[PDB]
Amino acid sequence: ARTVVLITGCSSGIGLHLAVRLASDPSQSFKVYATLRDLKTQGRLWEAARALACPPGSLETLQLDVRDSKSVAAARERVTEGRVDVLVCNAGLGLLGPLEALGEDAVASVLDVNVVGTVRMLQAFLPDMKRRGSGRVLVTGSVGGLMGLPFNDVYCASKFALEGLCESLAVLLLPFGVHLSLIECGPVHSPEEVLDRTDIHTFHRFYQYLAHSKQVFREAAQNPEEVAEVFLTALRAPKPTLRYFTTERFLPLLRMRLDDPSGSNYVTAMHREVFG
Amino acid sequence: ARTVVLITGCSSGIGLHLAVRLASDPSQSFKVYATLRDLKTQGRLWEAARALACPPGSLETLQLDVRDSKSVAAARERVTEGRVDVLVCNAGLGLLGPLEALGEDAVASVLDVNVVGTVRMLQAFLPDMKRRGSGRVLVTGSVGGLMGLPFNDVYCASKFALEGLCESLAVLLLPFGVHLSLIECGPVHSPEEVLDRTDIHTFHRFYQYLAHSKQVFREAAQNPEEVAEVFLTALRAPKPTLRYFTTERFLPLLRMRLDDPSGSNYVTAMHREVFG
Ligand SMILES: C[C@]12CC[C@H]3[C@@H](CC=C4C[C@@H](O)CC[C@@]43C)[C@@H]1CC[C@@H]2O
Ligand SMILES: C[C@]12CC[C@H]3[C@@H](CC=C4C[C@@H](O)CC[C@@]43C)[C@@H]1CC[C@@H]2O
Repeated sequence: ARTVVLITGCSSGIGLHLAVRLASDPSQSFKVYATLRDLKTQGRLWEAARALACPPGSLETLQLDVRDSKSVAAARERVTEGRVDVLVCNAGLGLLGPLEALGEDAVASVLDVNVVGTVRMLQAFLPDMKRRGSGRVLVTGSVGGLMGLPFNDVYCASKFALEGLCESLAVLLLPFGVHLSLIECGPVHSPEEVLDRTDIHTFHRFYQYLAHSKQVFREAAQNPEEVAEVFLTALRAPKPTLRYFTTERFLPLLRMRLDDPSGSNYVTAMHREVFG
Repeated sequence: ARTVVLITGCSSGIGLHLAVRLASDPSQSFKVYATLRDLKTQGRLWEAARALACPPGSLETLQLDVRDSKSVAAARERVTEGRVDVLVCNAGLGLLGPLEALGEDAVASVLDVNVVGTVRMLQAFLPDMKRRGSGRVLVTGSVGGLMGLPFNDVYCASKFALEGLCESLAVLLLPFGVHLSLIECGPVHSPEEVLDRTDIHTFHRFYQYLAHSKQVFREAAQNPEEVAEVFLTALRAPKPTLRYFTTERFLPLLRMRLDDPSGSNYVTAMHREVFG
């Protein structure tokens, strides 16, 4: 009767703010399964549920570790209503660093959670929406998935993954009535050891990089309430595009990339942009 | 004295054709470590070495499984010359199929080999080139890494990975004197069970898809000798761009993607292109 939305990565951030945005929706039109990797981190989801008075039962938490498709099954399974109208693949790890300084493990995890996690979700939830010929899938994307960001190699590698993965799928899903969208956000409100794992020139660059992106964060970070609302623009659109941008800020920079397919104007721009 | 080139995925295909292209180079200017996942599949590399008369010692095979960074170390280690001038990350798995029909394992492997493999390589080989301020890294890319291809979701997911990964890196490597390039190729010279793992409409689409791409392959596949030669255009360029295209064929289609950042013109085009 109500629209059933299942969302991953709800402990904090986009997923949190979105989950309680949907649950407290005044029309009371949404049933929200907020998922989290561990139930113990559900403190902020509930505090924030209370504060926006979500009615009882507009909001349920499940454990869902996307690294593990037996968790994925056990949570599809807890879906009382036996369907999911709206699936929001939000779970995401970042990773910041000189590439030599990253552990092989962390690199593996970021791709497992971000890319393979999302693959597991879809495999679990797609087939049901496909039969039924209705379903909305929304995927938190990033500007890092649209253009390469120094020191965010693997992060970007995993964000691009999702562009390609979603692009491919969408060309197949066109006339199924099943709708997929990426929601592209820009930013959103120990040194010694990195020094161990690399040279001094890189490290100095890393420092330069962080001081730069401190600035952009302060001057350009959005409210997740502003971000969150872009997913309901998408989930209510009668004919949704494959892609939504939370901001136009990075559109001039993306275009430069898009008009120089050799990649190297964009390489120049982004270099001066971050190392002055 | 000679230029030392190390190349992964040499059993067949691009890596093979390239390895013996470099080794038989008439000027005799290259020393080629051809790597393969298993030494037992080295038959075609050698047959083809003989046929292009590579001199003795212009060509050496090592075992290099990129899923495993102890193999990676043990093969850096077999580099007699103690340096690598030119590193070519060529290893690649494809995966074709309805996404529900792929095993979670295969999905994991494709990303491990294609994306994480390449991450391992760089971590092993980058730092040395960075100190030295010289080094050429070349990465076999694909058109699947530039635009989403139905039924190649994970393939694409892994090819986009590499765009982002290489893009990020290149913005950092600009003034190190270390050069990274992607080499973008287009194509290059059991039903029952897929039917088990999915619906009938998808399967019919898969059939439509394969019949289409049969055609494009026949009408558009390049010689790997034509492809192979594009890597030496890159490895000899005094100032290399981040990206080389083996063909212009798919450039009109990429532009449409690039001028419609909502993704959805491209979604329309590629749909009519493959399902008529
Ligand atoms: C790289 C920049 C700083 C870091 C920024 C980036 C824009 C987008 C993101 C993604 C977000 O996850 C955190 C900030 C981060 C990583 C910026 C674009 C221009 C600026 O130089
Ligand atoms: C999707 C298409 C058929 C399959 C083609 C693709 C172009 C590039 C590739 C990558 C290559 O690995 C195999 C063929 C494959 C996968 C084509 C672009 C137009 C055509 O419809």
